[PDB]
Amino acid sequence: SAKILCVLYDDPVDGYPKTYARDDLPKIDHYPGGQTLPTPKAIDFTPGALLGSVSGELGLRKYLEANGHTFVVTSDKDGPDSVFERELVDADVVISQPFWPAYLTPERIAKAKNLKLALTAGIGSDHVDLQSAIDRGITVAEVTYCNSISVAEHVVMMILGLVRNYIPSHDWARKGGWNIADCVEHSYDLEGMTVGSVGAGRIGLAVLRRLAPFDVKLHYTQRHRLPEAVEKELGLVWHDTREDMYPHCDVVTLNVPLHPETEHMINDETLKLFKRGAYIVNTARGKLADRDAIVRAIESGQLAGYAGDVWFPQPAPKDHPWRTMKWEGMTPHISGTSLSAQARYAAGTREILECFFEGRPIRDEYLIVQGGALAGTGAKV
Amino acid sequence: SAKILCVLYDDPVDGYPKTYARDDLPKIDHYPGGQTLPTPKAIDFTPGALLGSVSGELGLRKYLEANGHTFVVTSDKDGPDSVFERELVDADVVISQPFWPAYLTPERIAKAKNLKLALTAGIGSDHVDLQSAIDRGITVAEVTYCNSISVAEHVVMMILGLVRNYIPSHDWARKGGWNIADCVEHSYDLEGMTVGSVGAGRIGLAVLRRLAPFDVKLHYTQRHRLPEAVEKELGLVWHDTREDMYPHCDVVTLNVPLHPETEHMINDETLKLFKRGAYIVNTARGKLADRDAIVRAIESGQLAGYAGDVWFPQPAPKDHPWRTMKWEGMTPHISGTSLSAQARYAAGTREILECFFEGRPIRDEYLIVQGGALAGTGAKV
Ligand SMILES: NC(=O)c1ccc[n+]([C@@H]2O[C@H](COP(=O)([O-])OP(=O)(O)OC[C@H]3O[C@@H](n4cnc5c(N)ncnc54)[C@H](OP(=O)(O)O)[C@@H]3O)[C@@H](O)[C@H]2O)c1
Ligand SMILES: NC(=O)c1ccc[n+]([C@@H]2O[C@H](COP(=O)([O-])OP(=O)(O)OC[C@H]3O[C@@H](n4cnc5c(N)ncnc54)[C@H](OP(=O)(O)O)[C@@H]3O)[C@@H](O)[C@H]2O)c1
Repeated sequence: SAKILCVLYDDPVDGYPKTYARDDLPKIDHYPGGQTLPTPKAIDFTPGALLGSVSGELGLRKYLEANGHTFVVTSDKDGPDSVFERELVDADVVISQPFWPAYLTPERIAKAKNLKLALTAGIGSDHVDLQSAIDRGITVAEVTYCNSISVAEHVVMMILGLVRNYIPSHDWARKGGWNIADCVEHSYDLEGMTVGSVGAGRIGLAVLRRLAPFDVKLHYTQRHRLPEAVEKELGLVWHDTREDMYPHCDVVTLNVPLHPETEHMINDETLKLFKRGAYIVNTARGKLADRDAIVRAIESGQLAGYAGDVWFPQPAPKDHPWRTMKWEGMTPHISGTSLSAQARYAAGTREILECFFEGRPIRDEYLIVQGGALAGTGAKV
Repeated sequence: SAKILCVLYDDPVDGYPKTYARDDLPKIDHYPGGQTLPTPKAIDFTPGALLGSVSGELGLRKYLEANGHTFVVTSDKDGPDSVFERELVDADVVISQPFWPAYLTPERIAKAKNLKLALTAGIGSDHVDLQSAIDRGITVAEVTYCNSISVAEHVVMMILGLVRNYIPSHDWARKGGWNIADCVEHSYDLEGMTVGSVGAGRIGLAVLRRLAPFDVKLHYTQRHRLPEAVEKELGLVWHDTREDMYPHCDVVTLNVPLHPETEHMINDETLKLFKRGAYIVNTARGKLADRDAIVRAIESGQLAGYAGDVWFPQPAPKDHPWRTMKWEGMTPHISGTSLSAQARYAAGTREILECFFEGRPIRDEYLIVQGGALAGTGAKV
């Protein structure tokens, strides 16, 4: 009946794990600010398992097949001949994660005659073309706050890694060297620097709370300013615009969604506004930053470092210039798919599927598109 | 007259820097808790310069030769035929940095007929044999607090780096891969975990303040408990002994000096007390952890990661097992010699020399051994 097409990334090359490094995941009561953790009616997995790969199946097979649904799992997602595009024509639901995203391009949504729900197992639905989903009445949902703390932790890690020159230094240790001067001729403390966040949402504000005790000057921007109390707790400095903020910052971190208003906000023009030796960490989306502008700004010294886990095209080509540029601290798109995060957004995925199929309302936090218009968290993009 | 022997690390392999990545270091007013930054009569360098390598000379040659002292700088420090051992015979002062340490072994202190001051440009004087210094009336001093905050940043960066599996993931990025499942089959959030510090000194407490907003549970141990007032601010949980603390901790960080009571405090015996999949970050000294005990603990799964910048011997042999073990996030000893940190301990170095040669007292907080007994900070070992 209702076909669920599920696009997950490949198992590890040495095989799906028969052992994890630890015996249980920490208990998270609620998210900061009070949003409750996902509330499926049950879960068919043990928290800490690898839920996000083809063998993990997000703990959904037994649930869906119990309610008579077809459940198709694949990692083959790129191309017109891919298993995704072939099973897409009559799928009722599509689930994919931003880390290995099933791109729902305009022509693919055109092919998906039966599609009623496009479900982002994670946060951020920029791989689903909103224009078509709004036009065609498809519902688009995501698991709000599932990995925001995971990404916030990754962000602070990469800031410190860039300022202190971690990645090149570790190369010297693994390669048999010592080379103190080679490591530290590009190594600074973060202490006292000015850090600016584009976006003080769930990730952005979590980053700012975590940076406060490093004795840094915290600046931020977005469309709607935060309440003074919050600004004063952390000592935040507000800016109407991004461009007003960049010249102040030793470090800039990006923490906004990807839609047209924010695409290529970091480019050859805006990059001129940064101090010399500025650092950028982008854990939001790759297309927020003009790819080759970052490279050129690295090669010229405008930037002393770039780091992130987000790229475009998500499965970044082996030749992607960010992989080999100087002063890079990049990782694949992994921040939001830590084993701790997977436990939450796999339950959230199930909560949404239960709500969708039982005729119960999908959390307003979760909603991006519903009933042919933006809805819930999507209306606030 | 009066010879000052100074051991510094080599210049970068591609040459001493002419163009630095940034234009200026942030201005730090005082250290946390109120200790004033170093107070020399002048500095003959620009903060942000590379003062710790042989060409930097810690900004000391012009000062020293102005007052008639001989000034000898070398990086050749290990071996009986080394320039350091052949110049130590009649040196009145010896300066070396922990990151490239001139080991003042008992046999070398015996040959040092004119030695009166052993100045640690940094923190931790374990490269100088304490017993011989006490027996011989030599003064031993270090620039307390000069890079305690720098190390606190390195620790939190390496905790996150280990828990989240940063280094192996970056290898997947630089090598042309994607391999999400390979990265995250060993990646967790830090949120909610329990972190324990051995030592809540200048580094330890700075680490604990920085970990608070990560929503981790914070434990600590040392010989003397901290004021509950402070304990209640960070929500610290106190433990009488280390062995009492280890079973609770998902992460343990070592932040104590190297003495007999702390040497090899992590060994095949105590490691049995750790949770499976525990993380250790050691930015204190290499000999706090039995080298092969760590390796064995990694291979068995007792530890899910080991990271630090401190090893033994330093310089670490190319075959050091910590450089190639699984789940390692090592860097050479660089935390305390970031360009920001060098500016401070090069000034402190000059302050102490001025105090020493002018007959003015060295600050109590700088003193380790003086006049045949432990002194100042060294009295608190
Ligand atoms: N694993 C990963 O790498 C990963 C994981 C999760 C999310 N992400 C990315 O991070 C983004 C943010 O996540 P989050 O949980 O922090 O989201 P959120 O709670 O929706 O916060 C988004 C923030 O963007 C700000 N913003 C500033 N300019 C904006 C603009 N022009 N359009 C829209 N928003 C703008 C918003 O403030 P105002 O709109 O009020 O100005 C808001 O503070 C996601 O949408 C996704 O793209 C990445
Ligand atoms: N990697 C680097 O670049 C770098 C840089 C600076 C320092 N370090 C290392 O880090 C060490 C600590 O630095 P710091 O600035 O935090 O020093 P500190 O201010 O002297 O603090 C040392 C701490 O160790 C605690 N401690 C616990 N057990 C101890 C024992 N058995 N004996 C002595 N002290 C004990 C002390 O508290 P109690 O007295 O109550 O026990 C104290 O809080 C240095 O000595 C050095 O070895 C490394």
